[PDB]
Amino acid sequence: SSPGIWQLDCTHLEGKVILVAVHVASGYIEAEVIPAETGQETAYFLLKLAGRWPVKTVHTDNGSNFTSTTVKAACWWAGIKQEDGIPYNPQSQGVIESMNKELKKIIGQVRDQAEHLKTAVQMAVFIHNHKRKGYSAGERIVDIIATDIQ
Amino acid sequence: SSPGIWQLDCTHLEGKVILVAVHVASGYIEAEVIPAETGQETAYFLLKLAGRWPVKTVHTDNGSNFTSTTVKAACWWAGIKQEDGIPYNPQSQGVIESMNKELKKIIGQVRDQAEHLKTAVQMAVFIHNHKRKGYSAGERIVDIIATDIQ
Ligand SMILES: O=C(O)CC[C@@H]1COc2c(ccc(/C=C3\c4ccccc4C[C@@H]3O)c2C(=O)O)O1
Ligand SMILES: O=C(O)CC[C@@H]1COc2c(ccc(/C=C3\c4ccccc4C[C@@H]3O)c2C(=O)O)O1
Repeated sequence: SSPGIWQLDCTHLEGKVILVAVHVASGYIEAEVIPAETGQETAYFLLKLAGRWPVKTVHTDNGSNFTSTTVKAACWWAGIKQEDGIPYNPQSQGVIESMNKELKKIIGQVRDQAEHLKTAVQMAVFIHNHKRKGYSAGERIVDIIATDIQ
Repeated sequence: SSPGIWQLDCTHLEGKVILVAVHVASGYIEAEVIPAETGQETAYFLLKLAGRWPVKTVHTDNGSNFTSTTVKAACWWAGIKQEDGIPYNPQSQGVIESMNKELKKIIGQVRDQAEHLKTAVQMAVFIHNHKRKGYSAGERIVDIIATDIQ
């Protein structure tokens, strides 16, 4: 349902993979650094996400993760409708690509404050979700989900 | 504030450390498997948590994490009031110990479905946060925070 729809997004930095889930209706994200995007990594990430937020539907980031039996197993396990990420709405791509740009910008802005990329990525998550644009993504996801629960 | 209060909790399984943050007012948790509880691990965990939920106050799980300059640095970074976890209210201990028991029980119930402990721990997180007792911890945290935002 709109409150339960998430989009996977994979971006690259420093020869490494940043896996992002975006809560579509709010722009709230969770993200992780992984060595490579595998079915297993994506599956584990989805499990973590769905344990933390009511994930009804995941638009996978690519066909490999859509196809991956490990990813399907995690979606099955976590009660997630695994969908493709075909941007039937073309604005989806631009929104995602812009977020990736923004996230990389923030990572660069914090990069020196931490030895490791994964720390910088979580700093970026924090900054992204708290950023007032004046509600934050964090406030929006909670509000959206709360309204839905009620 | 009651919606922003979290409690760190560290428990052990299979020669490994499960670090748990409990949202006190709701019972919602996030958790991770780490090799050992270090200041660095705790700091990184807190950063992740605070990027994801509005963490105003963290009651640390022990004095080492309370003392840790790395943990203080993360709390500073993430805007978290780092507090002790002294159970001035004695019911806190029993609540925490019971949750640890429950979490271990769930981990045991899923342990065979996954090769790795960390997967089983995230399964347990999922099960704990979705469990209806009939609202779930997941529903409660969102509601609490939503009410507060309003
Ligand atoms: O073992 C794992 O899971 C990863 C452990 C990570 C390792 O990276 C780090 C870590 C813990 C700390 C740091 C350093 C800082 C840090 C960490 C969190 C919040 C603010 C700050 C400010 C300060 O710079 C780093 C790092 O320097 O990147 O814990
Ligand atoms: O490397 C990292 O950061 C994450 C690594 C994780 C850890 O191991 C795993 C993994 C990915 C998958 C699994 C297996 C399963 C799994 C995982 C999630 C949800 C349901 C299931 C059902 C199925 O059993 C395991 C595992 O067997 O535990 O990737």
